[PDB]
Amino acid sequence: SGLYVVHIAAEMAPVAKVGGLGDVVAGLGKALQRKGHLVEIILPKYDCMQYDRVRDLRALDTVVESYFDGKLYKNKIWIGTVEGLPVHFIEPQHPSKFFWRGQFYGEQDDFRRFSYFSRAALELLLQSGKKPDIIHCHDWQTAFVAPLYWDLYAPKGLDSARICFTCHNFEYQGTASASELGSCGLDVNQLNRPDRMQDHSSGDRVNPVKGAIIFSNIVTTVSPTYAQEVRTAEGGKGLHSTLNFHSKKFIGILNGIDTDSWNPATDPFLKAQFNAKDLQGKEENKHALRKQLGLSSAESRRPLVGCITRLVPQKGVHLIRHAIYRTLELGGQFVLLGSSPVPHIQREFEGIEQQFKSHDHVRLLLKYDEALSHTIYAASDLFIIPSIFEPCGLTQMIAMRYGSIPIARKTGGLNDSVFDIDDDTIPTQFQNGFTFQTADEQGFNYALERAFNHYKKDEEKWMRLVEKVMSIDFSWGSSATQYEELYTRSVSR
Ligand SMILES: C[C@H]1O[C@H](O[C@H]2[C@H](O)[C@@H](O)[C@@H](O[C@H]3[C@H](O)[C@@H](O)[C@@H](O)O[C@@H]3CO)O[C@@H]2CO)[C@H](O)[C@@H](O)[C@@H]1N[C@H]1C=C(CO)[C@@H](O)[C@H](O)[C@H]1O
Ligand SMILES: Nc1ncnc2c1ncn2[C@@H]1O[C@H](COP(=O)(O)OP(=O)(O)O)[C@@H](O)[C@H]1O
Ligand SMILES: OC[C@H]1O[C@H](O[C@H]2[C@H](O)[C@@H](O)[C@@H](O)O[C@@H]2CO)[C@H](O)[C@@H](O)[C@@H]1O
Repeated sequence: SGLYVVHIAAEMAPVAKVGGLGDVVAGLGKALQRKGHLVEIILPKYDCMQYDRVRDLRALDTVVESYFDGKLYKNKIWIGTVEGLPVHFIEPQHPSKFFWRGQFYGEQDDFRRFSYFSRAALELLLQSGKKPDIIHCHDWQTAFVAPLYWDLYAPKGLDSARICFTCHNFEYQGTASASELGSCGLDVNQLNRPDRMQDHSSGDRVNPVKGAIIFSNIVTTVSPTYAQEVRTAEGGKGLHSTLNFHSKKFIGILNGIDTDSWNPATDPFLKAQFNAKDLQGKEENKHALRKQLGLSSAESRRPLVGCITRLVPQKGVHLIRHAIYRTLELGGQFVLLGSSPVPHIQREFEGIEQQFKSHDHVRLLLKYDEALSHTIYAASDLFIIPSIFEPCGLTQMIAMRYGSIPIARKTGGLNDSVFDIDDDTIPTQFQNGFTFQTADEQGFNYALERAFNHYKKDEEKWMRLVEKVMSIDFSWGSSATQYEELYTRSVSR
């Protein structure tokens, strides 16, 4: 009655996490495991992995030889249990030291790093005689699995599985010169054709995500609205034509969040616990965070605006910058937790931070910090996501789970999860926050103004909004069932 489902990905929360992809792999993984499926995950063994939620971590005695550049290479296989999921971590013994770089992403040879991993992952499956019903791969890094499976593993004895591919951001396609596709074992001449993996915008380049759209039996992305956006020329980023052709098997499914990990009632990272029925502990976290950061608590009813994000153009960094000053102008406080891989963006925020070193109302925390994010979601009254585009976004869901009311731009997943309380056309049950259309200060200001007005003018009306938003189901229940139905329908076919 239950499927055997393997997920191959570059991330899994909390052990190897950069953003939402890692969150999703774990969250969907666990939801599927509750539904009775044998779920297993295959990751790289990064040197920079987070050890502390890994149980029973051990190196197996079986070495697994894997192909790359015409030679076979040794891989140490590790197993462990990460939040009840079985995980296989691949440690390559290739002289280039692919997962020994101090970093998850951003090396000059990422293409080689993750195409190797993709090959070795399938090799691990073959060599253990595993016969999965579903192999689910994620983003460009493991897009290589789809053509690899069909070209080299279905005709070697591994022909049990259907392939599912999720793209969590179609911006990242993994494009490179065609020469580089041959490293993992794929036939360049066969696959560098317009009906296969040749890029949309060049002749001697290949496109991993395009290959995964073509070769997979199921293709998803992470919200219904984003799925529509990427079918248009302007949002598709070259791939719109391919997605329109293969539309029958392409569907957008709104991510959930892991509501066991993200739960104010049992969150171990918090000072005080709380829930929809008792917000006592929310005010206590607001006070604790102020005290930890050196923000003023002299006034009651000063709204704390939080923002937790990677600082990259996608997230509307000019609007985030503006929001700091506007929040302050409007008589609120602001806490930013974020860092940028882009130095000019890091430098711009570093300047703002110094400006507010020990200010009573503004603190900027320019770093990745898990513990702190928990207390920021808990403490904050308002949470901003003014994204230029957003495939899904999880932070707005986590914020609402912790009672913080979102202010979001109407785009991609935010359009499917955030609904303005002042728009009459929206049914009352969905209304949970504040939105704006245009990506400029004027648009953002009107949403922020209304949110500050609502917070200040009627405390008990506001408290109902918090209660209501905290009672919304953000779990994977609903969306895990949609993935399950795609899996079963493909297996039967
Ligand atoms: C958070 C984000 O993580 C992943 O994105 C990473 C890329 O996959 C990496 O390759 C790397 O991007 C570099 C490019 O490859 C390189 O060519 C150059 O353009 O520089 C880039 C930046 O160094 O780094 C990216 C992260 O910085 C993942 O693929 C992406 O999907 C993730 N974000 C989405 C995930 C979810 C979860 O479903 C959605 O909710 C969010 O809306 C997405 O934003
Ligand atoms: N600076 C940071 N410190 C701690 N957690 C962060 C930071 N930036 C982002 N996160 C976390 O990463 C995840 C972001 O996922 P998502 O909203 O899908 O955006 P993206 O995938 O583009 O980063 C959330 O769990 C969020 O709390
Ligand atoms: O090999 C070329 C071919 O690969 C994929 O074909 C799969 C197909 O998707 C599965 O349903 C099943 O029939 O196995 C096939 C492997 O040969 C792509 O789907 C197809 O478009 C591509 O050209």
